[PDB]
Amino acid sequence: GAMGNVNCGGVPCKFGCCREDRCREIDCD
Repeated sequence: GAMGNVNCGGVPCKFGCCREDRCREIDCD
């Protein structure tokens, strides 16, 4: 039932790596 998503304080990002207040979906484990 739960979306299972995530959010970053710097930016809204359902899934990915959040760095420097920026979510990047690439070149990240």
